[PDB]
Amino acid sequence: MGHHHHHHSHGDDSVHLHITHANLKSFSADARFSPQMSVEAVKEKLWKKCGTSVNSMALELYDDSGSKVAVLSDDSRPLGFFSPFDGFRLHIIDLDP
Repeated sequence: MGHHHHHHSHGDDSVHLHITHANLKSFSADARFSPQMSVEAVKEKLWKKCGTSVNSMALELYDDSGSKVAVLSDDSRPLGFFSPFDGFRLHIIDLDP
């Protein structure tokens, strides 16, 4: 077999959020998300879909230093307008097993 390498030039605006599920040791899922998405939006999006309380699932948003940069004021602020980072550390504290 060979290897497919297709480069289609598009300077799209999306950050590489490293979503790590605490149930796993290393869950390498850096999904491209448009940084115009608010925390408010993603909550109700799953809320209306599943119909459940996402209270037992906390979002420990860490930086490169090792502190939680989630101040909850970011709930309504464009991530890509607040802090210049290629990808933030999303360690999901999923306490609902």
